[PDB]
Amino acid sequence: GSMSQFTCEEDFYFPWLLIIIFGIFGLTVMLFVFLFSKQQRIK
Amino acid sequence: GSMSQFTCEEDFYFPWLLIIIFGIFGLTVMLFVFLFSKQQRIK
Repeated sequence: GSMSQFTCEEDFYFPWLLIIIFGIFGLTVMLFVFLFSKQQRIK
Repeated sequence: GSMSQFTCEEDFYFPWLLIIIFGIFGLTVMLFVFLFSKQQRIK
């Protein structure tokens, strides 16, 4: 019987999906807020 | 008659990834703007 196996070398770390979302959410928000701070001025 | 069907097994390109990011980016932005429209009323 043939069995499938993952690449240990890769050393996958889960949850992976949570990282993908958390990563984009952080950059998106951090960028949105930061970019907005520069867009807002007194003059 | 009939035509042969082929496909990429190795799947070099990373289209799935583009979907994950595009998906979050859309919801994040769409939500940010929408939420802002209701969070900020106009005179």
